Amino acid sequence: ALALYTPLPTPTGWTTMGDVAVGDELLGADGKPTRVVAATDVMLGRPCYEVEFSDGTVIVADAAHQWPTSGGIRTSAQLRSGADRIVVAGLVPVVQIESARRVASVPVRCVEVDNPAHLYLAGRGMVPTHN
Repeated sequence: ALALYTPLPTPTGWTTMGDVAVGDELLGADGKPTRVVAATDVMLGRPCYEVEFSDGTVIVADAAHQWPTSGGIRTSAQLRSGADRIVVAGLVPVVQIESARRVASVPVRCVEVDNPAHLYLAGRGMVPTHN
C-alpha cells in the first residue's frame, strides 16, 4: 500500500492514491494504460517506510509493499539505500534507491491493476511498483 498523498500518473494527468477509483486508468510498466480493477479501503496504523529515489521521487509505502528490483522482488523494509535499482524485465534501471527508512505511520491504500506484470507507475518520477 502507498500513502494517500502519493501522486500517480495517468494517461491524461495525475491522481492521488487517495483519489483513485476502481475503473480509473493508471500506467503499467510499459507506459500504457492499465485499469484499476480493485482497491482497498484506507488502511490506518500500518508500519510505513519512506523510499527516496535517485531522480528525487519520494514515496511513502507500507513496510510490506513490494518493488521490482535488480535482485528480485523486495518489500519496502528490505530495500537497500545506494544498492537496489528499480528494474522491469522485458535490463535498463529506471532509478536507484537513494534511501529507504522507517517513518511514522500514515494512511495508506492498495490498488490492483490488470497489468499482467502486476506493475503500475507511482510518484512524480513514474517509478514502477507492485500492486
